[PDB]
Amino acid sequence: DNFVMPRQRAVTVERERQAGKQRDAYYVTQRVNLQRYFENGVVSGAYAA
Amino acid sequence: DNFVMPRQRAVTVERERQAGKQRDAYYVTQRVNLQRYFENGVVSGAYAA
Repeated sequence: DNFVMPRQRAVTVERERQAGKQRDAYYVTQRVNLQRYFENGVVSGAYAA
Repeated sequence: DNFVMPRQRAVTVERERQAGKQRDAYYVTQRVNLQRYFENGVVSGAYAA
Protein backbone atom coordinates (compact mmCIF):
# COMPACT_ATOMS: atom_id res chain seq x y z
CA ASP A 1 0.00 0.00 0.00
CA ASN A 2 2.94 2.36 0.50
CA PHE A 3 3.86 2.46 -3.19
CA VAL A 4 1.61 3.84 -5.92
CA MET A 5 2.05 4.45 -9.63
CA PRO A 6 1.04 7.87 -10.98
CA ARG A 7 -0.15 8.20 -14.55
CA GLN A 8 -0.75 11.20 -16.81
CA ARG A 9 -1.21 9.68 -20.28
CA ALA A 10 -1.99 5.99 -20.74
CA VAL A 11 -0.75 3.76 -23.57
CA THR A 12 -1.96 5.13 -26.90
CA VAL A 13 -1.25 4.09 -30.49
CA GLU A 14 -1.27 6.98 -32.97
CA ARG A 15 -0.61 6.34 -36.66
CA GLU A 16 0.86 9.00 -38.94
CA ARG A 17 0.45 8.39 -42.67
CA GLN A 18 3.72 9.28 -44.36
CA ALA A 19 3.10 9.77 -48.07
CA GLY A 20 6.45 10.64 -49.66
CA LYS A 21 7.55 7.33 -48.23
CA GLN A 22 4.82 4.73 -48.63
CA ARG A 23 5.24 3.44 -45.07
CA ASP A 24 2.79 4.08 -42.24
CA ALA A 25 4.35 4.93 -38.88
CA TYR A 26 2.90 3.76 -35.57
CA TYR A 27 3.78 5.68 -32.40
CA VAL A 28 3.22 4.50 -28.82
CA THR A 29 3.65 6.88 -25.88
CA GLN A 30 3.11 6.58 -22.14
CA ARG A 31 3.55 8.71 -19.01
CA VAL A 32 4.15 6.81 -15.74
CA ASN A 33 6.28 6.77 -12.60
CA LEU A 34 6.65 4.94 -9.28
CA GLN A 35 6.66 6.87 -6.01
CA ARG A 36 6.00 6.07 -2.36
CA TYR A 37 4.20 8.16 0.24
CA PHE A 38 6.87 7.81 2.95
CA GLU A 39 10.50 6.73 3.22
CA ASN A 40 9.88 3.18 4.44
CA GLY A 41 8.11 -0.02 3.48
CA VAL A 42 10.73 -1.84 1.39
CA VAL A 43 13.56 -4.13 2.53
CA SER A 44 16.12 -6.03 0.46
CA GLY A 45 18.40 -8.95 1.25
CA ALA A 46 21.82 -9.60 -0.24
CA TYR A 47 24.45 -12.33 -0.17
CA ALA A 48 27.08 -12.12 2.55
CA ALA A 49 30.29 -10.20 1.79
CA ASP B 1 -7.96 58.36 -52.53
CA ASN B 2 -4.46 58.15 -54.01
CA PHE B 3 -3.49 54.86 -52.30
CA VAL B 4 -4.54 51.24 -52.82
CA MET B 5 -4.52 47.74 -51.31
CA PRO B 6 -3.19 45.24 -53.85
CA ARG B 7 -4.16 41.92 -52.28
CA GLN B 8 -3.85 38.43 -53.74
CA ARG B 9 -5.09 36.28 -50.85
CA ALA B 10 -6.63 37.27 -47.53
CA VAL B 11 -5.72 36.18 -44.00
CA THR B 12 -5.95 32.38 -43.86
CA VAL B 13 -5.27 30.06 -40.93
CA GLU B 14 -4.04 26.49 -41.37
CA ARG B 15 -3.72 23.57 -38.95
CA GLU B 16 -1.23 20.71 -39.33
CA ARG B 17 -0.65 17.76 -37.00
CA GLN B 18 3.04 16.81 -36.95
CA ALA B 19 2.37 13.50 -35.23
CA GLY B 20 6.00 12.44 -35.56
CA LYS B 21 6.79 15.45 -33.38
CA GLN B 22 3.46 15.51 -31.48
CA ARG B 23 2.76 19.18 -32.13
CA ASP B 24 -0.01 21.17 -33.76
CA ALA B 25 1.55 23.81 -35.98
CA TYR B 26 -0.62 26.79 -36.90
CA TYR B 27 0.13 28.82 -40.02
CA VAL B 28 -1.35 32.20 -40.97
CA THR B 29 -0.59 33.78 -44.34
CA GLN B 30 -1.70 36.75 -46.41
CA ARG B 31 -0.54 38.81 -49.39
CA VAL B 32 -0.85 42.61 -49.41
CA ASN B 33 1.08 45.74 -50.36
CA LEU B 34 0.69 49.51 -50.29
CA GLN B 35 0.93 51.40 -53.57
CA ARG B 36 -0.14 54.76 -54.94
CA TYR B 37 -1.30 55.76 -58.40
CA PHE B 38 0.96 58.82 -58.61
CA GLU B 39 4.19 60.01 -57.02
CA ASN B 40 2.73 62.66 -54.70
CA GLY B 41 0.01 63.19 -52.12
CA VAL B 42 1.78 62.84 -48.76
CA VAL B 43 3.27 65.28 -46.27
CA SER B 44 4.66 64.74 -42.78
CA GLY B 45 5.91 67.18 -40.17
CA ALA B 46 8.88 66.46 -37.92
CA TYR B 47 10.41 67.82 -34.74
CA ALA B 48 12.99 70.58 -35.00
CA ALA B 49 16.75 70.12 -35.41
